[PDB]
Amino acid sequence: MTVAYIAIGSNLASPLEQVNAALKALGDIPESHILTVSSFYRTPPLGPQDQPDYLNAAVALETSLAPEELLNHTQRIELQQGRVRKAERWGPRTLDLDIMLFGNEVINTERLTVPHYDMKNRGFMLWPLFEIAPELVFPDGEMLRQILHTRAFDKLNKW
Ligand SMILES: Nc1ncnc2c1ncn2[C@@H]1O[C@H](COP(=O)(O)CP(=O)(O)OP(=O)(O)O)[C@@H](O)[C@H]1O
Ligand SMILES: Nc1nc2nc(SCc3ccc(F)cc3)[nH]c2c(=O)[nH]1
Ligand SMILES: [Ca+2]
Ligand SMILES: [Ca+2]
Ligand SMILES: [Cl-]
Ligand SMILES: [Cl-]
Ligand code: NA
Ligand code: NA
Repeated sequence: MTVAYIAIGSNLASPLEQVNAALKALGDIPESHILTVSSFYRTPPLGPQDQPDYLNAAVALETSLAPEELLNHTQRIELQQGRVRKAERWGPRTLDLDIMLFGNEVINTERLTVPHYDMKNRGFMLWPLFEIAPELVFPDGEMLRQILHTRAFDKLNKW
């Protein structure tokens, strides 16, 4: 068993309803238990800005699944919640489930790259992560508290 940390995002189709449904669905992942859920946060879109604000959260998920098996399940949940791929890079979506961390694992497979490649630059990932895991240390030894103390991230407001 290991603890995975998953980022949640939604900016379409009633984000509060999409995230609450995703949390129920994450509890149905086999060989896995939710440990902790962050507050929900209403965040301005990074990347393309011509889209609605996001509801962002994070979840701690204790699992004995393999990393890619966990990825199968989060992809499934997205697809089952009406996630449709458009050609636009970084367009709006009903649900996004990003594996931020999988224990202390460092993975760069075809389908899966962990830690999430850009999470240490995203307040919408790190603030909810700190709320559920203040003592977190990344695979490379960097402390989550230290990143947030040192680096400028806009203030996050709750939903
Ligand atoms: N840590 C991870 N969590 C989830 N998917 C990941 C992943 N690392 C790689 N992937 C791969 O990422 C592919 C594209 O996912 P998308 O959701 O469209 C990117 P996004 O989440 O919009 O951008 P971002 O990764 O910059 O946040 C997935 O099909 C999956 O194979
Ligand atoms: N607030 C908010 N904005 C979001 N933009 C995306 S697309 C990826 C992306 C692209 C460039 C960048 F610099 C940061 C994130 N996903 C988001 C999310 O979950 N929340
Ligand atoms: Ca994402
Ligand atoms: Ca994603
Ligand atoms: Cl899309
Ligand atoms: Cl979508
Ligand atoms: Na479960
Ligand atoms: Na656009």
